[PDB]
Amino acid sequence: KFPRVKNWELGSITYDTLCAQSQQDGPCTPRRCLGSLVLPRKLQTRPSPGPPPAEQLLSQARDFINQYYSSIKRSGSQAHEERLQEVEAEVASTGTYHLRESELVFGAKQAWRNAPRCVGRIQWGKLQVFDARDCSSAQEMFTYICNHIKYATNRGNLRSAITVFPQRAPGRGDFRIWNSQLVRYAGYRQQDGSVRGDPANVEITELCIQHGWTPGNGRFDVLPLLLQAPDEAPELFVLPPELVLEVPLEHPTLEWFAALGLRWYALPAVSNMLLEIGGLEFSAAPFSGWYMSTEIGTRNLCDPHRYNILEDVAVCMDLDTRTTSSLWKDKAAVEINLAVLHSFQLAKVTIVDHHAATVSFMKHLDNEQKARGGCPADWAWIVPPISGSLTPVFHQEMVNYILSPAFRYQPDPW
Amino acid sequence: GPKFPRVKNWELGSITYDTLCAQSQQDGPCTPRRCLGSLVLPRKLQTRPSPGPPPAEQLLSQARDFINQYYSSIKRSGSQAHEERLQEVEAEVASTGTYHLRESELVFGAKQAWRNAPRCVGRIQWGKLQVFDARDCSSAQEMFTYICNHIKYATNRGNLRSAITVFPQRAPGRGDFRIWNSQLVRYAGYRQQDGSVRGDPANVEITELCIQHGWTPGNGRFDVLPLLLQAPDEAPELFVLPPELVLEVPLEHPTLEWFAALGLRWYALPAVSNMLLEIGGLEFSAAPFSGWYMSTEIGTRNLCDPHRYNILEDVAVCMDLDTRTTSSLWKDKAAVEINLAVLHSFQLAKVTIVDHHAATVSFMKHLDNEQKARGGCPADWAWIVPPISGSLTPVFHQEMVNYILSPAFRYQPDPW
Ligand code: HEM
Ligand code: HEM
Ligand SMILES: N=C(NCCC[C@H](N)C(=O)O)N[N+](=O)[O-]
Ligand SMILES: N=C(NCCC[C@H](N)C(=O)O)N[N+](=O)[O-]
Ligand SMILES: [Zn+2]
Repeated sequence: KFPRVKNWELGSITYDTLCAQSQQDGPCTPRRCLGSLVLPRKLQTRPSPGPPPAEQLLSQARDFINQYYSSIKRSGSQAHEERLQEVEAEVASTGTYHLRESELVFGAKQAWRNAPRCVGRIQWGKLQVFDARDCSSAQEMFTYICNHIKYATNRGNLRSAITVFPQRAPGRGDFRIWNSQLVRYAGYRQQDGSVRGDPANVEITELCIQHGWTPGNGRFDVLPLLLQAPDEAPELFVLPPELVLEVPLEHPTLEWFAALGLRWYALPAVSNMLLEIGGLEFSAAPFSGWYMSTEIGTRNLCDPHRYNILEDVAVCMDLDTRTTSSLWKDKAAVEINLAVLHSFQLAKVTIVDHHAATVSFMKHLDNEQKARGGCPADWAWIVPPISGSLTPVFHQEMVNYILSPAFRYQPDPW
Repeated sequence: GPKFPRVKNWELGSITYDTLCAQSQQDGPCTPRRCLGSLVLPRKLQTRPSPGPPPAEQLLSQARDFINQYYSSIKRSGSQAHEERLQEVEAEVASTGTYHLRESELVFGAKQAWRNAPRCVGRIQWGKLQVFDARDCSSAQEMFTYICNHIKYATNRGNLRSAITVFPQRAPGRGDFRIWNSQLVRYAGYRQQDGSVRGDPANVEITELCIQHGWTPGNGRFDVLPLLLQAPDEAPELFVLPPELVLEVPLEHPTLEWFAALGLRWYALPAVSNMLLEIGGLEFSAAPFSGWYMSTEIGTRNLCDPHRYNILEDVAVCMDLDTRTTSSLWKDKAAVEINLAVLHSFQLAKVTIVDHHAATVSFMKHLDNEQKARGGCPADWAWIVPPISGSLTPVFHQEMVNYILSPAFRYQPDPW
């Protein structure tokens, strides 16, 4: 029933009762655990050519509406009762319904709060929500996106934000941002399969070129955006350079580091995930906050399938790359992460290190235990890619489950 | 696609399907509603003491499954010998309520148990285990002799060899053979007046139990604990391991000359001794096993965990780092040097050890071998990925499926 949750560093115990509120199934079963899998095999967000089962939708809507009125301490009030009737009325006559801006703001904050893989949830209550449901063209999407970036960047003093475009509708195409993030570096396939730039963005870089983009030939060329309005081909838009803040990477004491010519953008803005609230689905809702240093210094720059700069830094450090036992990889990774933190701090751009971030998450777990009786969390994504057990979250048991409102993965539009 | 879990490796972009999980005969802690994969001790396998003899119907099915596994491994499934063995087991259980394994069945079962352990990253060595049969043991004193022989053979003066010693299985309404200590070699943990602990905080309870049973405690930070061995229906007996048999390694650093002055050290032989080995329904409550250490076990967990020796701050201070702010990455830097020291020192003393890079690379080979041999490999991601430099190793980028296969090693309640 209710799982016992233990923290092995402190010996403390809690019981997660919130998990009983989950209504959506994960990938695990008593026979085998699939918790380490990145994407679902079925829990996707299948096509929307037909109207979602009124019965199903209506139960999800009532539940969300109930959540909303409880949040404003007006449960069972007159407004609550009437809002429910409104929702009932709209679904029965049209097969769908619409949220009020206040409910949308509450829903977006709750989705972030419920995101099991996010370690920055202590900030969940501070989110600027831009209502972009009044959008009817790719060109208008571009304007909203540019305004999101300017606001979020704030000259280095990053502010969390999300822009919500029109919801999905039966039998009609979705509004979609093809890019995986608003700002990404190009990846050009060259010679013998090798790649100049970010290997993770090969497919999108090619699609952009296919749609008329004049490619560059550098390692850090910011990609243009491919925005798509319902049932229309995606359109190409180049982001004004002055809008895209970047940070030149240098090291506090290693004079030669800057000579590597490395850099990274200041704004992390996932733009290909789906936001679900009360049964309604928002296929284009880019969100952003600020980077945790390991995302850049460890994963983006050191992953074998990414920039893979470990060996270069090791050679410049004149380390012994002859054997694993010298821990040259470990030493290089630490300096690279140090350079990232040093550079962002020098450029006066917001960023948080993995120690500070995990400490804040533990506080978040405590806050949620008192407030809701639990907190859905995915251990493999919460524990940092380097120095895992050196952080507090490593020693904390976690229960993972799906709560709604939620952010979910969805098929690539092409 | 295939009606089995699809598993992806994000570094290579390759895919595999796990069909071996279909063989699982025991449920884990997860459900479609929520994942409990991160729990260290979810009340599942937990071999809680089940005194009164087990349901002849349950044991029989488990026994039949194991016998089928054994005959399959030697390619004689369905043979006359196979059907005769099945008859023998069913008859023995019918008259006595339990049954016994043949020598070769025990050897096969013990290796399979290791092969099946989801939390072990050193499984590429599973086929080379030395299995010591101690099922004739009849006293606590004899358990000590068997244990000392295990330590001598396994240690082999620095060139470690994997081994396991199996004592008598649990019997109908009779006391179990039990080793009270968590490992054959462990450092004492002494509770101080101010509330702190000198030594290893993880062993405070066992240390106090040893004292309660007549052990005269020391006062060091690295005192090797004595063994509390228990024979059927008897109070446990205390035995001190001869120092010459317990090989230890003083820690020093390759370039930081002052590290040696810290007086740190660790023992060479990791030997978990409180787990239960289950084979075909039969339960071996005392069956210690050992191989060799992966460097992060010592350098990262044992030495740097907050609830263990917790030496991070001391080393950072020696390196003159800024321990006042997280962004200086003082914890990360100290940890790296501590791990290098462990590797350097074991190499210097010629004691077998494997770094986390070499170990994870070998585990990837094991996964590839097992994909072909059994169609999958149960693995606990959180335990397989190392505690430092996680994504710098290949296993981090490999998805994994976790499930319970038998034979298996399971946790069991403390005897006290
Ligand atoms: C304020 C600073 C924030 C920090 C430091 C932060 C940090 C992180 C980290 C480290 C991850 C995992 C990244 C990876 O391994 O790819 C993550 C994932 C995630 N975060 Fe946060 N986050 C923040 C703000 C936000 C905001 C504003 C939202 C949404 C409104 C959000 C939603 C999520 C979601 C949905 C994921 C999972 C993405 C995926 O599945 O790939 N985060 N976050
Ligand atoms: C040959 C070298 C070996 C290496 C390098 C190795 C390494 C490891 C590591 C790193 C762990 C996790 C440690 C922890 O986080 O507490 C582990 C766990 C485990 N290993 Fe291996 N192992 C080896 C040999 C063995 C042998 C010989 C057996 C048994 C025949 C074995 C059975 C297990 C089991 C059952 C666990 C889980 C224990 C628990 O749940 O606490 N290992 N091993
Ligand atoms: N910090 C955030 N990260 C989302 C994923 C970014 C990705 N790891 C990368 O580009 O490295 N989100 N946020 O703050 O909104
Ligand atoms: N390597 C092994 N590890 C098992 C657990 C040992 C524990 N982490 C510690 O003492 O640090 N076993 N083995 O080799 O048999
Ligand atoms: Zn699970």
